[PDB]
This record gives sequence, C-alpha cells and structure tokens, in this order.
Amino acid sequence: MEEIEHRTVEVNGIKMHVAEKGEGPVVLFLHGFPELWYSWRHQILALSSRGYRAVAPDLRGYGDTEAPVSISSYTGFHIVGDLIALIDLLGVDQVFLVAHDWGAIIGWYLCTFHPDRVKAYVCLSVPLLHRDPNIRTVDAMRAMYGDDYYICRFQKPGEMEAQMAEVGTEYVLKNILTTRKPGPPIFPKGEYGTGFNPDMPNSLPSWLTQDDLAYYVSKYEKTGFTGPLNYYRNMNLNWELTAPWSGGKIQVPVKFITGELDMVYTSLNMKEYIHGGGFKQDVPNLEEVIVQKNVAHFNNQEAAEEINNHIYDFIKKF
Amino acid sequence: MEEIEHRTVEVNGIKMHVAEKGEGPVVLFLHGFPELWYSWRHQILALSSRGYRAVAPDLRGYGDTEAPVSISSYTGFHIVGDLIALIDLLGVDQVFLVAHDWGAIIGWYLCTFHPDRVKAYVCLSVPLLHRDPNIRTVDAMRAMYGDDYYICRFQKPGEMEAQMAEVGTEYVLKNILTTRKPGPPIFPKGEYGTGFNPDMPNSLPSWLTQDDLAYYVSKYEKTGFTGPLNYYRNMNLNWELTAPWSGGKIQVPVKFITGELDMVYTSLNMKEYIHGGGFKQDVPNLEEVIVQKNVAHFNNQEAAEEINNHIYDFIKKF
Amino acid sequence: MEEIEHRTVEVNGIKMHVAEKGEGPVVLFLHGFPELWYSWRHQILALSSRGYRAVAPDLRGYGDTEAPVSISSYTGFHIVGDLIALIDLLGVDQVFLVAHDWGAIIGWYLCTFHPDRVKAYVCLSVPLLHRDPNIRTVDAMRAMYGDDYYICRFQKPGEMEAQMAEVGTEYVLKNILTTRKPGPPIFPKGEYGTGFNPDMPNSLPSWLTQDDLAYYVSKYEKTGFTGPLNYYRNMNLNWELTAPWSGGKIQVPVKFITGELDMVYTSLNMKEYIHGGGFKQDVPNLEEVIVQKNVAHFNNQEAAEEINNHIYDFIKKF
Repeated sequence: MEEIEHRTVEVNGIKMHVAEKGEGPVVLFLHGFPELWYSWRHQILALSSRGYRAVAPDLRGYGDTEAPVSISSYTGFHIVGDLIALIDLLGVDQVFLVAHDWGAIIGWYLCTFHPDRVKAYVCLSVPLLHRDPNIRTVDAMRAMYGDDYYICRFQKPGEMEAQMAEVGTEYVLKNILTTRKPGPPIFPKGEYGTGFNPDMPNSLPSWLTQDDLAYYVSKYEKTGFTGPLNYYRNMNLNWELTAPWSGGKIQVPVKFITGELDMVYTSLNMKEYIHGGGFKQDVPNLEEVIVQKNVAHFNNQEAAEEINNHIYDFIKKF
Repeated sequence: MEEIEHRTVEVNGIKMHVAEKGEGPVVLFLHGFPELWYSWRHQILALSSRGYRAVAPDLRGYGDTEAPVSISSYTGFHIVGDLIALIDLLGVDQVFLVAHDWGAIIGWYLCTFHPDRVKAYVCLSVPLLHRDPNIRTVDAMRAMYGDDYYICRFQKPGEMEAQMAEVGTEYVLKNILTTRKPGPPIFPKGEYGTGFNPDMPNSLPSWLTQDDLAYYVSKYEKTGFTGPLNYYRNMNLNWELTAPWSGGKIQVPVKFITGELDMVYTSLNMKEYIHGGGFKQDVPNLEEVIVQKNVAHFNNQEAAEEINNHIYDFIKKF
Repeated sequence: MEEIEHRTVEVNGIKMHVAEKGEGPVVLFLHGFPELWYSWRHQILALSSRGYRAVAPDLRGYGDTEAPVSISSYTGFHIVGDLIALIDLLGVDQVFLVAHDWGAIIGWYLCTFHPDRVKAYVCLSVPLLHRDPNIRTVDAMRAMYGDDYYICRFQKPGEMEAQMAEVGTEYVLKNILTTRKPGPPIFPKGEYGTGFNPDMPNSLPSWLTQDDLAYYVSKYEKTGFTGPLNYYRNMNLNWELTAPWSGGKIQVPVKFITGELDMVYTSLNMKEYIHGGGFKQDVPNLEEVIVQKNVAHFNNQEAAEEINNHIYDFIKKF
C-alpha cells in the first residue's frame, strides 16, 4: 500500500487525485458511490504485479479530488471530460477499463463517447443504462418504486445531506458498505433510518477492517456527501443530453460481473435486461456475464481475489 | 405441415422415423421428454423457409421410431450411434444442431464425441452435464432432493409406467406440458398424483392446441413411456461410460436459451452453473445465455417465433 | 407446512402433541423457552426432505401438550420421562438429537441418563450445565447477577405470570424473540417493563413473520406461561437430584452451535467454559464449537438454512 503513488493532476479545469502503481498498459479503475480510489486497493496491487500500470483516481466531487460547487458540474459529460483529459496525461491511446457502480455508469459514457480509447471493459455491478426514448431515467425509477426509492430521495438538494448528518457520517458509511439486503433500497419517510441496511452487523465483515472503514470515514468527514450525490441529481439531464446516442450500440469488448445479492442486480428489471437479451443487444461484444454466489454490491472488495483474476484473465486476451 | 416429408430410415440397427422439410445446410432438431419430432413443428416450417434443410427425427423409443426392448439399449452411446448413422445418410459433413431437454443431453454427447460434425449448437433448456468425477449424476440428485425427485422415481423399472397408467396417458401429457411451476419436481409418495403440476389450467395455454395434444396422446397411447423413461435409467451408466471425457471441454459454438420458469433452470444449482462461470469454463465458445421472461420448460413451443429468430440469427453467422 | 403431521400421544401419563414429517432415521427436536414445536418449522421441512423422520413435540407445559398443575411435575426427570416414552412409541432404539435453549438442557439430561439412545447431538445455545458440587444452579446465578436476573425473577410462583399479564402476552413474545442484547437479562425492579429488550424494533426481523409471531401469541394466549416457567422453578431441585451424576462425563458425539450475541453465550462465564477446556472436559466427543457471527439467541430461526446444513453435515457421519 505504501508503494502506491499519489499525485494531483490538472484535468478539465479541475484538480484530481490519482493513485497509481506499476508499469505497462494502463488499467483504469473507476470507483462508485459512496466510495473512493481506495475501493480498488486489492486490484491496484494485484494488477500492478502482472505487468500493468494500475490507475485509480478519485472522481470529481470525491475524496481528494476537487469538488466543483454547482450541481450542474456533475453531468456524465463533465466527468468523462476529466477522464479523457487524464488518459491524455497518461500518454496512452487506449486503456483497459474496470469500473463499479457510479464509476461503471461513467465507464459506459466513456465507451459511448470514445470506444476507440477503450481496449476492453470489465464492468462491475451496473450494466449499460439502456436509454428508453419514452421515459427519463429517474422518472422510470419513481414510477416503479415511488418517492422513497433512494435515487428519488437523493434528488432534492441538501435534503439527504441533512438526513445523513443526523445519523452521522460513520454510520452512513458502515450502513451502506455492510449491507447485504437485496432489492430496491427504500428509505423510511422523512429521515435516514436504517437507510440501506435494517440488519447492520455487530462486527464488520472480514473484507472490511475497521481501519478500512476509518479511511473512508476520514475522507467523507472532510468532503461530505454533496459532490457524490450530485451525480444522481443529473441522471435525468444525462438522459436528455444523450439523445444523440439513442438506439446505438457499444462495440467495446465487455465482461460483466455482479454479486448475486447486489441491489442493482435484484431491482429495476435488471435481471431481464442482463439475461433476457437486451444487454447483449446493446453490447454486441459482451463476452460473458458472471453472477457471484453470496456476494453483494461491493464485489471488488468482498470478492477481491476472484475479481483480480477475472480482470487479468479477461484483459490478457488483448 | 402436410408439406413436411416423413420417412423411415435404417440407422444403427433400428428403424427411425425422420421428419424433414427444405433444402440447404442441415439443421438437426432433437426433442426431449415426453415429446416427439412434432415439438419442432414451428421450427421445421420456419427454418425450411429460410433456406435450410430442417430434419427432426423421433429418437430411439419415441413416436414412430423403433423402441428396443432392453433398458441397456438406451445409453447415450446408443442414441448418438443412431444420430451419427443418420447424419451420414443425409450426406453431410456438418449439421447445425438444435436440441431441447433429453435431446439436449444427447446433443452434448454428440458434441463431445464428434465436435467436427457440428457447426454450431443452439441448446434449449439443458446445459452441459458437467461430469463430477466424485459423484454419479443420479446419486447427486438423490442426495439433494431425496427419492421422490422425479428422476429418482423414474429409475425403478415398471414403477412409473404403472403409476402413469393409473392416471392415464392424456393426463400425464397434459400435466407435464402445461406445468409452469418452478423448482425440482417432487412426486407424492407411491403414486403419480399431480406433480409435475399441482395447478393444471385445465384450459390449454394458447401455444398448445387441443389438436396438438391429441397428436401427442395418439403416439404415447401407442408407444407407452418405457422407451423415453429408459433414457433416465441410463444416467448413472452414461456417467460411468464417459470417464474418458472427464475434465473435457467442448469447443462447439453454443447459444443457450431457457425459459425463466423451466424446472431445469430453477433446480440442481443450475443457476450457479450457468451464470457462475462453470458453464462457460466447460464450453469456451458459449457465445450467449438467454433467459426468457415468463416462459417455462417447453420454450421452443411456448415462445416459437422468439426461438425461430434466435436459431436463425445464430446459425446464419456460420 | 401443511404436509406436517400433528398427533397426540400418551407418554409418561401426559398427553403430548407431536409434530412429525418424513421417514428414515428419527431426528428429535427439543424446543426452548418461550417457544414451541413451531420453532423447528424450517428444520422439519428441510430434513424430512433428505430422508429423515423429523419429530418435534411441544414439551410438557407447552402449546398443545398437557400442562400438569403442580410445580413439582417439571423436573428434568419428568420431562426425560416423557421423551423416553416417546422414543419408545416411535419404535427406534436410537434417535438423532437436536435441541435449543431449555430443550437443550433436557437433551443434556437425556444424554446423561440414556446416552445409549442418542446417536449424536446437535446442541444450540445452551452448553452442558456443569454440576458444581459446591453451589446450586440458581444460587450461583443469584450470587453473580442478583435478584433481578431473569432466572431468579422466574422463581417465585405467580409473580412473573402477573408481571407478564400486565403488559400482555404479545409484548412478552415480541420483546423476547426480537432481543439482540448480549449479556444477562436483568429486569426492572417491580414489573416486566422493558425486560429482555430495552430497544425493541418497530419492525420484526426478517426471520420472524407476523404469521410466525401470531402463531406463538395464539398458543401462549391459550396456555399462559406457568408450565414453561416451572422448568426454571426446578433448576435447584434438578441440581440436588443429579447428585448421582456429579463428576460424570458424557460420551455422545456433540456439535454445539451458538449465535455470538446469545445472552447465554455472553453471560455466566459461558465463554470460558465452552472454549477454556471445561466443556470439552465434560463432553469428550464434542466435535467443534460453532459461533455464528451477527446471530442472536434463536439461531435455528435466524440462521435457519445455515443450521439445516449444520445438522445434516453432522448426522451424516453417523
């Protein structure tokens, strides 16, 4: 871990924290919510020792990366803009892409805008967001799960920040990271709860030490949740602005991996999209879908070694 | 339908009924239990009109094909023996393979012994039976679900024939063809009763006409069930005899398609095998898995047009 | 649940409700306080499926089993008297033994008086009550935790009953069943109050359904708590009468399994007995201790499937 290099770079008008290790073809990791570059610690060290340069930034609004002030600075276009500028800084034409959760949505955008710059993509948790021309992203979510669906509850500016502050930062992080409840996260009215996890464990699972937890906590105490929450607040705008890619396909080779208990996999008709043919239709070079038994949302941490091999076994084919 | 040609051929020392229509590369269809060539009727008509020669035999012991007397005449080697002799009579080096249920197991054996004779394989319902070197096929089923699991109950000679004879042939065929109940079929002690289906309609689903059922019934009224049942009675022997191929891989390109409600998909940890990596490991050129929403076991009949397109879009790439 | 047989049998001069399903070697389940045969619902269905005869009575004083009027009818001897008469009616020489809480204490007496009739023992929550020749059971408890310790509070006849009548039976059952509080249950001075759970959830844990709680409530609204409380009111008498087995060992194979948050595990120095050598000293064929993380007292219900596998994997060896 002490061997991981840390630097700040200037990309797309912002300052970004970039963690890296190794030499070789770039493997670019994009973390999700509410995570950090640190979520990729095991993969950084693993792929580093296999002849690749591992590169994991904090995304815009996260950790030690600058958090622009206005909510409108968090469209997928801004965030891909940072990454394209980063890849140019790395001085390579193509990267291998590995991404998870919100990082995977951003990953999909990157593949949409610039498939030429991604050799292959290991996508965790979140399949491509199929753009339905008849209904906006968040609208479809609300129609299915109502106002207390977490993504709906994440919309109103300031409100979730306030609810999270009531229960405190450490509680929010522990609540989310340790959750194993499948299905749509629905919050209790007017407050946090018991947000994502009504059965919070006494002890932390073996994959998440208390030090690990402390790392996240120290970073989120500094930054708060507004930057990260702003990605969600732009989902309908993202839907609008991506009209040019309506009905299109992604030709980048893809390996998809989710935990069986991941709330993403177990909601939003995601199974039908993944296994029914839709996913393969949108993503013609999707080579393989893997469902990990008794693994939940944070599969790169909970199933770290399997994810390491799955990444290497795929990217070596190129 | 009356434009389909029907003939008897001599193959591997038996007389086999072959249904055929069209000219072009052979697409060879293999029905399962408790079915007939007739299950493929929509596929026969659809594929023959797309520039292919559709060939659907009744297998050994079914329909208008000879039924040997001995239980030991129904190992997978006997049945592939018939089919290899048949492909030879057709005068072709390769076939496209399409199969379902017991037909699919036989299709796997065919791809195991002569992958060269098979261009591509559309496999319905039943994935490769991975040979566990430590445990026999039927023993593993008994261990998981006990003696009343249907395949266990199918073992003792004469018993299921008798039990079926008491409820009647039509009832058996209707009971089985109409079922939509997921999970392992467990029979009631000492009788046929209701399983496979505790919730018979009894109005037939739209995909199965009373004329369809009548045709099935007239064949099984003639043949009884012993021939078909004997396939299951050789599963442990098939396991023993295939020791030369343990740890083997199948290199034939495969497209796997199952109804979501199929009892095969929803038992025996088949989901773990299909989605976990086991299937793709054994079958490296497994290009795609499709799980059909709200469709049960008999997917080629229930989702005919869907299946027709799925077959066509696959085999046209070769 | 409906395939479960329920009969009344005459054992040891009392009428006993017995719940039964499946066939094969007998597996006998002994429930604790304040439970029922119904606590074993998942284990009954699971194990009768794998070819065992699952048998689970309501113990004396519980549910639909007769409840003798006198306190003196509730020694361990009376209850093992019941169980031996039962195993005789079952017509086997040995049974497999699974027990939890007070049932486990009785089960220990059974193993003490007749190890010949027990092939192996799966013990949940309560280890062997070591007979300290120097001090009676409740005396030691009272020395350690004072008069408001729950077992001491259960001694004076009529008192806990009345405190439970105020506050009502549904509260008592929910309060006890939902508790996850480790350590010694210590009651408020003159009433039930919060007793067992100072922090009761508004919502049942996922393992307990409203139908579940209603079942318990129903029987306990009919029977009351006297019968079950009477077991505690004979702990000292049991200590006296077991003088003949002072210093003895127990040779029955035992698998012990506790939730790490069980009040039993986290009080009365149970940890030092279980892991310190003492439990192994008293029970030489104790194969392993299984502490289940993030599980509380009622482990057969909270980790139902996991315990199904634990039982099965153990009684396999025998």
